[PDB]
Amino acid sequence: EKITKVYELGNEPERKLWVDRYLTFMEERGSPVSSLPAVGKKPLDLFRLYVCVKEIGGLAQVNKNKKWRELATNLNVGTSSSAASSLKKQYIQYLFAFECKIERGEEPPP
Ligand SMILES: [Cl-]
Ligand SMILES: [Cl-]
Ligand SMILES: [Cl-]
Ligand SMILES: [Zn+2]
Ligand SMILES: [Zn+2]
Ligand SMILES: [Zn+2]
Ligand SMILES: [Zn+2]
Repeated sequence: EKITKVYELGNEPERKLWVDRYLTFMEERGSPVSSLPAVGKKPLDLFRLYVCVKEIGGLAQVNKNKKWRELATNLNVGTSSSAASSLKKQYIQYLFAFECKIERGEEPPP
């Protein structure tokens, strides 16, 4: 489905703003997101994924703590190691540049 779908994957107050802030960043770097990402067949909630990876401490920390399977489970995109590997790939492709830019202070945090 369309990326707009990510607005209804949750009820959080800050979802809409984070999403538009995120989509604006992707457009800015030349990689606009038009379709809602997915892990296999299941829809991927990029907002919740971003927030929880941030809770854990970022990509390197999720790797170190081997939390990809737990996150995939929490996001309902599979419980297998295959689902976990795919989720890590999607995080890298859709969110790591954003994590990196924000951490470096170039992009103010959402
Ligand atoms: Cl921006
Ligand atoms: Cl949360
Ligand atoms: Cl929380
Ligand atoms: Zn907006
Ligand atoms: Zn920007
Ligand atoms: Zn969390
Ligand atoms: Zn949380």
